[PDB]
Amino acid sequence: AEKVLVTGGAGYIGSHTVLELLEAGYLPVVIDNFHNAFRGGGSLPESLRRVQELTGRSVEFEEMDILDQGALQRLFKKYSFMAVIHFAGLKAVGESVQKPLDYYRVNLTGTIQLLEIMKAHGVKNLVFSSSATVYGNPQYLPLDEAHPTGGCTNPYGKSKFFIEEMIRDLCQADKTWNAVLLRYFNPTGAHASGCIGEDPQGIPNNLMPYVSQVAIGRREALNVFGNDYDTEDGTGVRDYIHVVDLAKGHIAALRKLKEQCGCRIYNLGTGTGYSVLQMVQAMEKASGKKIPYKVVARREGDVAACYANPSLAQEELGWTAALGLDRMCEDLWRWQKQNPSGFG
Amino acid sequence: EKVLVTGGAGYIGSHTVLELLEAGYLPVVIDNFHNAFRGGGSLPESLRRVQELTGRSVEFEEMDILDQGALQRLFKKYSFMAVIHFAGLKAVGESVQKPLDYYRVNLTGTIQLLEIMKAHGVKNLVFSSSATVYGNPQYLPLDEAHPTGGCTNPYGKSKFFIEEMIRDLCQADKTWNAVLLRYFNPTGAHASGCIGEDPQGIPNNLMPYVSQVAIGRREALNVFGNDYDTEDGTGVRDYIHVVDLAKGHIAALRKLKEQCGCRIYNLGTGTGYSVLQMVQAMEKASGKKIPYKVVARREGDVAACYANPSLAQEELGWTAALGLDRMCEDLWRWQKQNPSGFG
Ligand SMILES: NC(=O)c1ccc[n+]([C@@H]2O[C@H](COP(=O)([O-])OP(=O)(O)OC[C@H]3O[C@@H](n4cnc5c(N)ncnc54)[C@H](O)[C@@H]3O)[C@@H](O)[C@H]2O)c1
Ligand SMILES: NC(=O)c1ccc[n+]([C@@H]2O[C@H](COP(=O)([O-])OP(=O)(O)OC[C@H]3O[C@@H](n4cnc5c(N)ncnc54)[C@H](O)[C@@H]3O)[C@@H](O)[C@H]2O)c1
Ligand SMILES: O=C(CCNC(=O)Nc1cc(C2CCC2)on1)Nc1ccncc1
Ligand SMILES: O=C(CCNC(=O)Nc1cc(C2CCC2)on1)Nc1ccncc1
Repeated sequence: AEKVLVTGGAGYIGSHTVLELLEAGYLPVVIDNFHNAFRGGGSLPESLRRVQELTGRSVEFEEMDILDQGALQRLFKKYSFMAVIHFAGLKAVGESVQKPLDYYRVNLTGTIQLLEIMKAHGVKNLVFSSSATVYGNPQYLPLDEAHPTGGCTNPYGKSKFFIEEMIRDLCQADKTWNAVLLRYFNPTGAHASGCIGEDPQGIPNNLMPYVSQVAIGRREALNVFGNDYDTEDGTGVRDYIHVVDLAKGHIAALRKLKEQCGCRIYNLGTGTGYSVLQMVQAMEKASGKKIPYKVVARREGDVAACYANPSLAQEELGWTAALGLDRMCEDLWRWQKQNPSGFG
Repeated sequence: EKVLVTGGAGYIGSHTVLELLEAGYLPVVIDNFHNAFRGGGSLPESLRRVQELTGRSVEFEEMDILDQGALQRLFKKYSFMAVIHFAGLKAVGESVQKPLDYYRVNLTGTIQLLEIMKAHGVKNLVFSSSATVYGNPQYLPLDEAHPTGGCTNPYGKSKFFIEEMIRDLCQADKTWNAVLLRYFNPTGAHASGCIGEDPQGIPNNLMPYVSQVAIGRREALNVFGNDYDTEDGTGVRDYIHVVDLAKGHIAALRKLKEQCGCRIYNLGTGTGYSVLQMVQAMEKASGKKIPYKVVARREGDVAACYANPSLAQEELGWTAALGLDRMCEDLWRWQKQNPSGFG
């Protein structure tokens, strides 16, 4: 066994991770159902067509849904996987509140079925792409891996917590499993080529893609949800990690599995949070554009500040984020300007 | 319209099917026989006997809640008003050994049920939960304000995760009505003696193990600890007569018609019983001596855990009538009439 399955590998973090896997000398097999990825003019998703050009290496790809048991069984019989990196899922928080059953079905049932097939095929090596929203509202900052988990405020976050708990119980029951749960906040930026990046369908949910679309002329003005928080400038402080650093952390996790590590949990991040206005300022600097905004009411449930402590990963995974705020913004801008409408 | 009872061939479900018929509802049961006994015809033996006890028909389909196609066809074939959901895996000790089976049956089965309910406009649910979702007690008796989610095994986690999914569904869609019923250990049996709990592989409470004793199929009960902070030093736990429990599921079903949204109620007698109290009550009911041996505690067991059922009295109009002596008398009658259960 010598392939790495990457579920959801056509998406934002997955496509960057497939690139890093290829550059690191692994042999990926990617599956995706195109729920949130654009089709290319050939078989590959456009993101992965471009990854093949960027790396000079071929991407093995199957269009399939991880909810389809028969397809998943056939996949694991056809390929000999040594590990799985699991990105396939739904991840829009506001959508999760409106459509909880879809989130529980894709995220929970999808992951359970993946685990069941992995077990059946003796593939017991997993990197799970988790979320630091599993810590709930912060009780101390920065959040480290000892901080309590649970008490999530939306179905997305609850789904990620529930999956973590299931994996932890699986590993307790069977000490031959190795699983690395990676917790992080907001992936930002893009591969330095500007050829791939986050390609939101419709009006972006999140700050940075919205700000980039204001800068390019695609959107009127940003809404800033509250400026009366207990933060330096009154706007909320959040944690942003360059997607390339994040992708490299998934490769470091894959290496940790080879140590027969059992169940391990690591935060990934830079260790420093930024306010909404700090991100807007840095995007004006990178883009050379004004980014108008208006301050509106706080959203119910939003906390003043949340950011992660990446010290454990810096020791045990050998991983450090190299790319700071200006690089995140410069790389997002380059993707945006080179691809004003995204992939399509 | 009919009432679907998932897992209705099993212990609590069969008693609830009987109470549905006694209350004037039309039951349809699904079960995969994972943990129930087949009759000599098309019905589970439990349900064949329920038909005799009531004089009424039970409709039954053998199927797995994990089979989406079977569930879709079920909801097209019958017109349901509501669902009472018992189908699941429930042995706490088994869940530690085989967690993925518990998550798959309990989580994926429930999610698929909720999605098919939604797809057919059936938005009224009674979920049979577990008071283990409270975790180790921080105060007693446990009421519905007590913290939840501190669960100590995969079974309890799965029940808590289901509750959270249902709460989020009800938040997203105010037209859903769902009653989540939390309780501890069902015991006893229908007073006919004709139905009860079949022999279990991995019991959650001491009363059958005990019932295997008084009849002579075990030597002595092991008592796990006699040094707890309890009246008599043995652990105090919460036991509800299965007939009272079943009737609480009917009260929950009626509450849905009030367009109650999401509601959560504990069911129980309101008083816990120690191990020695259970042994003494069983000796009284059976007329047999029940030897025991005190052994070390099991790691992680707490001194006492029992629920406050006051809110159910106020909002469901429900109380448990049957105390410990009646639980033991009714268990003993089932055991005497059916020493190996339905088999
Ligand atoms: N983006 C974030 O802010 C963030 C933060 C923390 C964790 N995560 C996690 O990262 C993962 C990837 O996030 P992303 O930002 O790249 O999102 P994304 O939507 O770009 O990528 C997810 C990919 O999964 C695919 N997919 C969805 N459902 C699938 C299914 N049933 N079968 C097969 N493929 C399916 C999508 O088509 C998409 O290409 C998810 O697990 C998410 O929870 C993301
Ligand atoms: N017995 C307890 O200690 C206890 C305590 C609290 C809550 N509960 C809950 O009560 C319910 C019923 O408990 P019970 O004591 O009557 O147990 P039981 O095992 O007698 O009944 C459950 C029934 O579900 C069926 N079933 C299991 N998996 C199924 C599947 N995939 N598809 C269809 N049917 C399936 C079984 O065959 C069985 O007849 C469960 O939801 C459980 O979590 C039980
Ligand atoms: O602007 C938007 C979406 C992007 N806006 C965003 O993420 N802002 C934020 C984020 C936060 C965090 C909570 C405290 C810190 O605080 N402010 N959408 C929109 C704009 C204009 N018209 C309609 C829709
Ligand atoms: O007796 C048995 C099993 C039944 N015994 C039981 O549940 N007792 C208990 C339960 C509790 C609770 C924890 C504190 C309250 O406290 N004691 N098993 C056995 C006997 C002999 N040989 C092998 C196995």
